[PDB]
Amino acid sequence: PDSYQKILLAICEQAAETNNVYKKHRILKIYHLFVSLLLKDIKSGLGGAWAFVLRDVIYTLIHYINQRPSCIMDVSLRSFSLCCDLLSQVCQTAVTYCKDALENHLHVIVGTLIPLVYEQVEVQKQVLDLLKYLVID
Repeated sequence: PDSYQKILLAICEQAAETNNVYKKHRILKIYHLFVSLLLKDIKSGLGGAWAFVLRDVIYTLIHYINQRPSCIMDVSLRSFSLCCDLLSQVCQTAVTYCKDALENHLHVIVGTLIPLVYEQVEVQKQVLDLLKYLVID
């Protein structure tokens, strides 16, 4: 069960050690692929480590969203959109397969998502869609 923690820690270290926008975008794409693969095997669970992996992923995405340059480039916009899509997919999978998964993390997610609406239209649309799924739906 600790293998998932080791891989997540390694990806976090590789993301943090570099500062290039292209390398960061590539690492975020690899992280998105790994998270999607992990969610593709949610029927049987990750050996009892689903809660910790879910918390680590959502907190990593929240931290990535919180820190960002004031000027958004094309690669930065693509990375932000990929992070938002990954967060939305994670939230949908967790809600669908675990009713009480978000009972301890909904507040921080909403608190992070509220300031995001004051941004470019496309990411505003994604943030509103995620908020509607989390609350209205």
